[PDB]
Amino acid sequence: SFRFGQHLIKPSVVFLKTELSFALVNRKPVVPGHVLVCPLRPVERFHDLRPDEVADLFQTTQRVGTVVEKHFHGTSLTFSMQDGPEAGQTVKHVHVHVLPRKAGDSWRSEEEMAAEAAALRVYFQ
Amino acid sequence: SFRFGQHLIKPSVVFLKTELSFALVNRKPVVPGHVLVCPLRPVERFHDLRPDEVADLFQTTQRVGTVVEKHFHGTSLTFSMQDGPEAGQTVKHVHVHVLPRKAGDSWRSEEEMAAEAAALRVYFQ
Ligand SMILES: Nc1ncnc2c1ncn2[C@@H]1O[C@H](COP(=O)(O)CP(=O)(O)O[P@@](=O)(S)OC[C@H]2O[C@@H](n3cnc4c(N)ncnc43)[C@H](O)[C@@H]2O)[C@@H](O)[C@H]1O
Ligand SMILES: Nc1ncnc2c1ncn2[C@@H]1O[C@H](COP(=O)(O)CP(=O)(O)O[P@@](=O)(S)OC[C@H]2O[C@@H](n3cnc4c(N)ncnc43)[C@H](O)[C@@H]2O)[C@@H](O)[C@H]1O
Repeated sequence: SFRFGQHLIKPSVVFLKTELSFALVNRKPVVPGHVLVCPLRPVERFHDLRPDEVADLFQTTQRVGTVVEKHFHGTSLTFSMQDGPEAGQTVKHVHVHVLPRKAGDSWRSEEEMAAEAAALRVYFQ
Repeated sequence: SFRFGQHLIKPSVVFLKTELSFALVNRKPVVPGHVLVCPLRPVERFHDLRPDEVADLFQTTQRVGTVVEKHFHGTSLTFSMQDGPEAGQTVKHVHVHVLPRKAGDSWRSEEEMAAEAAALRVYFQ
């Protein structure tokens, strides 16, 4: 299961899932700890998600942010939603990019992704 | 009134204000329509705002996003929270940056800011 634009994302890669949201790992992480949080519903633009699915995606992000900046040794994070194609979007889903940051600071197998997912899954126990 | 890091922001510059959030204009907008949304409470890092003040700031942002991409003729927006100094933060407040975008796409007076604020204030009537 798990939708993400035109393609599905395997549970094996999903490390969090809420009532209205779900979080997963990037196949090509800009930096380590790069993880996304997208609404469960596959709406293409922000203003499309209800006001409920707007709290969940961001309350979740909140966690996913603190559970990833931790496990990757960041000292802060950078969040950024690319809404609309003039914004740079390429997957047609609303979704937040959470990246853990380090002072003056990538492709990988499904299996390696399955581990990153598995590792993180633990901080949400 | 209106706190924003070490300094206060004038109402004249605030174009929206909710129960837990407030929105205002930039003195040095990266691009036109650059406007911020910061929690009413002056907490310095994301994970510090309650789960309530996390829904408001982002439900609000939602609007402020659609009321600004509209009035500045954008075809989409770019949202991005700089959380933590390793992220680039410089004002020690949680706060979202909403910028309206246009295809392949600044200092100003309090008064000019007071107008931008005034103009926008109208879409929230
Ligand atoms: N099936 C699938 N499985 C797994 N992944 C998939 C998938 N399908 C698609 N995907 C995957 O899902 C993703 C689709 O997302 P997307 O297409 O919307 C890309 P974006 O939204 O434009 O990116 P950012 O703005 S966040 O990127 C810029 C970030 O770098 C940071 N940054 C860079 N330089 C900085 C600086 N100097 N200072 C501060 N921050 C800086 C910014 O703060 C910002 O957060 C793809 O990765 C795809 O492979
Ligand atoms: N008293 C006061 N009154 C008024 N204003 C005040 C004030 N005090 C402080 N302030 C004001 O309040 C602000 C304090 O905020 P801040 O210090 O946290 C700066 P930041 O968070 O690092 O910025 P962004 O990441 S959003 O910036 C990068 C943005 O550009 C976009 N971008 C750039 N290149 C891009 C590309 N190639 N593709 C997509 N997006 C791109 C990104 O998507 C992103 O949203 C200051 O402006 C200050 O003067």
